[PDB]
Amino acid sequence: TFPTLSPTQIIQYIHLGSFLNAHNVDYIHNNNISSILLVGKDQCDILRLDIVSEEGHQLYDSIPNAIKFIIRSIQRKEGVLIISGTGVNKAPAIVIAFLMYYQRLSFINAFNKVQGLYPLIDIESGFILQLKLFEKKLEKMNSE
Repeated sequence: TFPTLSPTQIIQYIHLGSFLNAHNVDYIHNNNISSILLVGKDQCDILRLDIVSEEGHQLYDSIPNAIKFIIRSIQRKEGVLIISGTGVNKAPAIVIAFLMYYQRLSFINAFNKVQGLYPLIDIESGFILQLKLFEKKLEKMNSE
């Protein structure tokens, strides 16, 4: 029951959390987090992604804006905290998309890496499907 009160560090500068543990202000302070990515307090850098359902392509469409806000934070050498309401579905899908790009992982390998750091992962299948669409998009953009 205590783990729910803290975000999880995924790789350096990248933290995965919920509306709940976003309130862990000391965690934020001690990990130098200055950005928050809301998937779904006016003292931080904030970006909201407007994802309201698992159908269609709202998650896919929001991928390049998310990666950008995230890399902007890595560039400052500061933490970004990525959160959805329960922290279990939408926020982890975004973190997966990011690592696919940033560490050239396939969908499944980026999934497994996050899963092994964050056992509560439970992403709706429409989101998994959109992540696979992103996988294909990256393949084409990245061909010799």
